[PDB]
Amino acid sequence: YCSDCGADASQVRGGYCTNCGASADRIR
Repeated sequence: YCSDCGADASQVRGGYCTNCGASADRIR
């Protein structure tokens, strides 16, 4: 999941969360 907004990990692309724009390292 994204620690910043809660989105599912499958929504990360190009180094960012595609919902909130968090950097890839905010994914856990």
